[PDB]
Amino acid sequence: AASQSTPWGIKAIYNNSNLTSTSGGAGINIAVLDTGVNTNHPDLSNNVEQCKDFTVGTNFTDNSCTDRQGHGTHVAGSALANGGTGSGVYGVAPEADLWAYKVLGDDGSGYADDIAEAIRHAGDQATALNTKVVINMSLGSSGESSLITNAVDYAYDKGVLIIAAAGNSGPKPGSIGYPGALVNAVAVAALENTIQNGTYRVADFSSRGHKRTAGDYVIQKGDVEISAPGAAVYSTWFDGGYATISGTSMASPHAAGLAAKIWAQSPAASNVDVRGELQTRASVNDILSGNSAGSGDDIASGFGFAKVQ
Ligand SMILES: [Ca+2]
Ligand SMILES: [Ca+2]
Ligand SMILES: [Ca+2]
Ligand SMILES: [Ca+2]
Ligand code: NA
Repeated sequence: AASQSTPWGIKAIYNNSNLTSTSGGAGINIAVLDTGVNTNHPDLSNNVEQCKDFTVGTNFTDNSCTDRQGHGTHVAGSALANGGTGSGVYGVAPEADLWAYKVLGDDGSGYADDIAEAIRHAGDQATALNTKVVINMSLGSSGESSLITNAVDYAYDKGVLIIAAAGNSGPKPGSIGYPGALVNAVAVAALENTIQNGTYRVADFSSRGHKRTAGDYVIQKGDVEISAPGAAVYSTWFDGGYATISGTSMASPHAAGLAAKIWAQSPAASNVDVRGELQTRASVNDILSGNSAGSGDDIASGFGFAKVQ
């Protein structure tokens, strides 16, 4: 079984120190584009809906999404782990549907064309099934791939909400990477379990946005958008057990899970509506600590820390 039911970041985003379980996300699909997912993990299996591998062949191999690294399983767990039979770990939106899309191939990892194909496929599925999709991309690079960018824009136009890691190249200004830095991706900064200046603190490793476009509460290319728990995050692992790691990769699925929880309560809302709700929620929880964090919209934390309550 798990040694934690509700990890610190789950409790933090739920804003409840004694939380024993989570809820919500019904009907919303979280597409975790990553190293795959262990679809037999007891705390994930019941939420598995799609399992597709974009690293073998084109376009993809169906009914296949094996994680041999752990990242994708970890990320999926933060987003939507369901506690198993009651003794396992819980993620933010335990009633969401998991679409495990393997885009980081064994081993080493990820070609831009595989990632782009998966982003487009998620958009095509949103359209074909008339269903709501939140993409999570817990991945990043300093360089902008036009294949990935164009795929993001394509999916966003089709109504898909795209959440991504800000990157782990902080704390210096302008360290945000891609796809996080795209105007149609929600870049998520990583918080650590430290309260400073009254708020959770942005981790030093978390990539910062650019000074010239910050402070306006309007997202341009290069802006960090919201913050979520990303340091020392316990979650599911590819072996059917658990692991504790740190990264903006860990923050992203907290936000993707929250987005799904929000969306499930307004299922006819657009991606733009749900994104706006995340922005609003973040803005009332202004993050005030971490390098370059301060009052208002800043390059460390964007608008703030969107929560359940
Ligand atoms: Ca579904
Ligand atoms: Ca390929
Ligand atoms: Ca801005
Ligand atoms: Ca702030
Ligand atoms: Na962005």
